[PDB]
Amino acid sequence: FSKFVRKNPKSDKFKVKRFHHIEFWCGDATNVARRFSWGLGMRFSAKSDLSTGNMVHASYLLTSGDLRFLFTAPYSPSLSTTASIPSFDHGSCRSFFSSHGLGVRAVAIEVEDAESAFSISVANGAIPSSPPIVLNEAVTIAEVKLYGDVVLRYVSYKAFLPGFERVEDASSFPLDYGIRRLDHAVGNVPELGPALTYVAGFTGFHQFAEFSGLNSAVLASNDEMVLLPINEPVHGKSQIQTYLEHNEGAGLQHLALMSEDIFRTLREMRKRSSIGGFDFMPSPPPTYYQNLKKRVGDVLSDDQIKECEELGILVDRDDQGTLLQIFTKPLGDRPTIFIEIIQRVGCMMQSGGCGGFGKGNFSELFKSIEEY
Amino acid sequence: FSKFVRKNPKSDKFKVKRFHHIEFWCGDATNVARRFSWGLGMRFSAKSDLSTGNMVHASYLLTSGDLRFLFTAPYSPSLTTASIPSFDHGSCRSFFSSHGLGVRAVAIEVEDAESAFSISVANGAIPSSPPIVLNEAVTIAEVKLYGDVVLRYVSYKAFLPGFERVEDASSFPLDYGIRRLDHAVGNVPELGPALTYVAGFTGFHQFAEFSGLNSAVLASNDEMVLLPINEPVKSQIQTYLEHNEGAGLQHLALMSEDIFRTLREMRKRSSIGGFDFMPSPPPTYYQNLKKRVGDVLSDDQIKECEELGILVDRDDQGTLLQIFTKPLGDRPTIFIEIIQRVGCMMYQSGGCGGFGKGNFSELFKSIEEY
Ligand SMILES: CCN1c2ccc(C(=O)c3cnn(C)c3O)cc2N(CC)S1(=O)=O
Ligand SMILES: CCN1c2ccc(C(=O)c3cnn(C)c3O)cc2N(CC)S1(=O)=O
Ligand SMILES: [Fe+3]
Ligand SMILES: [Fe+3]
Repeated sequence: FSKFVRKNPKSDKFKVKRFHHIEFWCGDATNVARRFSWGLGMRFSAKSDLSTGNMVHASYLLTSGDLRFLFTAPYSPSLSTTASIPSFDHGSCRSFFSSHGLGVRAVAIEVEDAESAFSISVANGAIPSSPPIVLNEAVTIAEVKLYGDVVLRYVSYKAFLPGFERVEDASSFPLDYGIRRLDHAVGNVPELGPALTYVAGFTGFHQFAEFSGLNSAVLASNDEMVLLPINEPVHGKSQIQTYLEHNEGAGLQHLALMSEDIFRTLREMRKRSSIGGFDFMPSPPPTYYQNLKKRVGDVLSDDQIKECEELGILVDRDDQGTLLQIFTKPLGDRPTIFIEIIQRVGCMMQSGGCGGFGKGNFSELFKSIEEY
Repeated sequence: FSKFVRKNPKSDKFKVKRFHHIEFWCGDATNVARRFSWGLGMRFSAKSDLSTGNMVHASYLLTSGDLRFLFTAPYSPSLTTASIPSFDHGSCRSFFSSHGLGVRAVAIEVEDAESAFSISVANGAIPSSPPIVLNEAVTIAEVKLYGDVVLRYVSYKAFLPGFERVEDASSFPLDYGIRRLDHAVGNVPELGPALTYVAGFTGFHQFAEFSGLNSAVLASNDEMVLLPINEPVKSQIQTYLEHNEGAGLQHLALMSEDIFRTLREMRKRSSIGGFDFMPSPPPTYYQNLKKRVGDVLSDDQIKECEELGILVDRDDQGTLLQIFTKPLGDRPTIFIEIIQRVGCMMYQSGGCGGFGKGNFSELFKSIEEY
């Protein structure tokens, strides 16, 4: 008697595969990469610093399944090229970090051909940031402006990056809390309209249909595995407006990290919150989890709803699947970028965006807190 | 029969008590403090950020015993409410862009910071921040030490105003045995003008000395505040100056009540967010220990040094156990020394056992064989 109809034109102007990596720009990459590695359970797998010959910048790669986190900091220009990332600029990293703080600089996706994806993007309105550059006849990398100071990096292959030496573990069994891949990367913009027209104008990404102080929209690729949601603030206190003021303009709001077992990951992450890891936002009242069995009782057992209450995980669902989700506190000094830990249940063939993004938890949390 | 004669003029131009804190300037203080907290075992105990009203800078205080590490990072100027009145946005950005993560202030406890500041400037010291009384309770002033590092004078009348305490709220709060700062060392291009300048406005006397650098130690009257300086003679000091872009603090020696407990805990966390250590001496170094420190350390404590890579040195009066970490940040500049002094129990004489100058030959000797 109820039905939600999804439509997918599959209008991608170029062939995109998966998310490749996320590049944070830092002031000191070593302390941030080691903070994230311990708090998130990501292995130190590659690097491109002075120990490898790179006298321009220091970059460290953390991996966990298919998720790649790159942490890049600039060296002093008096060390002069030996840079392994050709898009890197000292005056651009300093300006980015001095104005936005710790945050995401590049959102990298894998494509069939970064050189073609760059020409089609620029030809369809995108502002170019870094032209296509072929590294060692193996990898091609191009960058276009996404929003604010974030660039959409195109990555393509011929068969991590050239100039990176792989880092091998000294621990008996390396770090791993269950995070396997990036699900979606969300940015905040002043006006949602021009952002959607711009991004979808050069990517061909269609809008993913949805089942507080913001207006949200999700741009998705043909297979809906690369998800780029965007939020604008609703005025008349909004976190999006608080984001833009402390970030000095638009920027990436949060990254959702998919876990093969969100209880395993939250058990590890919450263990380390006060000993170097990441803190989490306040948990819903106990009335929230008592209301779970009546709306997700056919998906989660009685012992699994108990497990969400102990860890602070929110549950949401739509017409196709179910979503387990929780949010960390801001990763750095500024109340800007944070991290979401999710696990999607259902839509097995696993469809992209299964269970939605948790928009129903706005009222579900508001309704549950109203038991006071 | 040998004897080492030490002289102490006690020429302090003002009353100096003890080391108060060390302040790191960062780009993101949150990730630097949390990384140091896990690898060193220091407790998050105070803060001054926007959650407390400070819209100028974010400052976090890690403590372990009497050791105080402050981590400060600047906010966006588009946001005074600053708790550190000497803080400057245009100075912190320039500092971190030229030296990277490093020590900005070496703070010492004094009887009167305003008197210590006036006597310093009148004796050649370059002023950095004038005496400023905070909430009619604390006075802080800053003079140039070397490079962009400043010597900070702190005095009381009975951490700092504007700082709210944060309760650990853990059953095993972080503690690896570190208790206080022993000494803080800086590298300079020319040691001569540095000693003349620093000792010229402090009255600190040279601490008598029982590879690639020339060093001297400036100590206070009680020799509990030790400020050594290094110049280059291939030299790590020269490589430091190139990457640090001038003079600056080289390392901080953290005094531990049990260096074995601390080294276990720190080596446990090297690959999971903590700190890495410099290569350990060959096994011939530790086979030669019993004929060097056999009357101080037991055989099983020498075993404990070999398992942890700890270096042991000795002088006329005391014995010193020490070890060194790798650089704390991107640049091969500032590192950390972990020490434990044995002997000179009087309630312990500062600089007991020296600073490990004898380990340069002892380490080179141990590599000769094997
Ligand atoms: C429970 C209420 N909250 C909620 C719900 C969903 C999403 C979300 O992930 C989302 C919403 N739209 N799109 C596209 C998305 O990815 C974020 C957040 N919060 C912010 C941390 S929250 O805790 O306030
Ligand atoms: C080869 C033994 N090494 C050693 C010995 C003593 C000190 C030291 O703490 C010291 C010496 N003089 N002053 C004033 C200090 O504070 C540092 C270091 N190394 C660190 C690069 S080391 O491994 O080369
Ligand atoms: Fe999300
Ligand atoms: Fe030392």
